[PDB]
Amino acid sequence: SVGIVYGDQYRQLCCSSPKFGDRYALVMDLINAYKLIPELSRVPPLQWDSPSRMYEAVTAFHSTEYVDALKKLQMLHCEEKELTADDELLMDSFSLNYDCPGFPSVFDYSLAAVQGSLAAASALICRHCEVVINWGGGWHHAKRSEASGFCYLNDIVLAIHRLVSSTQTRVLYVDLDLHHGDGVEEAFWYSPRVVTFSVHHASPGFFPGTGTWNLPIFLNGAGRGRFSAFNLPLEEGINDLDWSNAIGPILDSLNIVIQPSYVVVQCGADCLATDPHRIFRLTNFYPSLSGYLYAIKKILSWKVPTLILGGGGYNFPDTARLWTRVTALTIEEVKGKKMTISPEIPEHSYFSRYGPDFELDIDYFPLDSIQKHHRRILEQLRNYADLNKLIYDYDQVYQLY
Ligand SMILES: COc1ccc(C(=O)NO)cc1NC(=O)Cc1ccccc1
Ligand SMILES: [K+]
Ligand SMILES: [K+]
Ligand SMILES: [Zn+2]
Repeated sequence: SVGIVYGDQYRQLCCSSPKFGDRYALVMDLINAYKLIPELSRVPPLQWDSPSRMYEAVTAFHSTEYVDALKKLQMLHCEEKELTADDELLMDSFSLNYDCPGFPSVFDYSLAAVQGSLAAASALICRHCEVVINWGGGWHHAKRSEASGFCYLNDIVLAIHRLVSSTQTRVLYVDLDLHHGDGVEEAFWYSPRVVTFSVHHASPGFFPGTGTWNLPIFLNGAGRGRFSAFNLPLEEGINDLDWSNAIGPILDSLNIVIQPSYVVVQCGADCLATDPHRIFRLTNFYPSLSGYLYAIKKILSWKVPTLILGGGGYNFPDTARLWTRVTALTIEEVKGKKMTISPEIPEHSYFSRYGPDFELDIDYFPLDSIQKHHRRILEQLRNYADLNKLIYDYDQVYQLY
């Protein structure tokens, strides 16, 4: 089946942060309004037998002292008085500040995404589902002992760790967010079994700053993980077609060479033309074909067990519009059953948020650099396969580009 993570408590926690507000409710309620929920298997978030088991899972990646600090931050924000100077210094030491502030539910909110994405990986491993979706997950910036970019716990890293250890097992991670997937890339920098690939904007001063030239050179992993971290940085303004042609051949070549056992996809919606970032010009159109739907369709055509996660996306109704179409397309590709979605938003709880026109399309009217990157990336893929003693014909792959 196609699985999707939701639940009453899960919904409440995912809607409890100051930055993402009620976005998750819009997404799941638009999916429901389009009558997709009967087609999907509900995957319940993971819960644990004890505090010690919870810590054992989360500290598979994060440090005990960082988890302690994040939980203390929640407790301090549930009291009336301000932080002490010593507690401020403590939170500063883990970057629990500025763009990663405290709020009354910060630990439960962050933990919930881990619970959902771990539960999703388990549903793939036991073969209950062929694909699982978690629109509450996808927080790719968090590090072992550091919050970053409103990411406090890295649910992606923990989900991937569960997949690679279920065994040889290899995972391909594809990061479609506007931003570089630095936290996931870093966690697996020395690991050849998890190949990471992020496409993103990069430019001087733009967050988080990595995933680009370091004549400077491209770092790409280390140790036995050399050549296992891939990046495609793109200039602002790119449309659906140029973005699709940029990543399409890379995706096909990665699958041919790596032969992954699982694929994990981060589908942050901040590349939409209507995102307040206003950097890329992608759409959710489905006849121009949305770069997002082009990529998901290609990935799903591989017939490899796949985890689809959320991420960025700061125009909440347009993020719901996109993720509803990704959800419908996943059902259609996996089940071979046609999903017909009306071009008009159906009546439901949040109908008023899709004014003034109430349509499913977003409200938008629409290379020598990329050829150079393709040559660079093809040579890196060759070096990866040589180092890891992997089989493949340079011809079938070269001709993809
Ligand atoms: C440090 O800033 C960020 C770090 C990570 C991400 C992200 O999406 N990562 O994948 C995004 C931002 N930036 C913003 O949220 C900017 C913004 C957008 C809408 C309304 C107000 C401000
Ligand atoms: K990305
Ligand atoms: K790696
Ligand atoms: Zn982002």
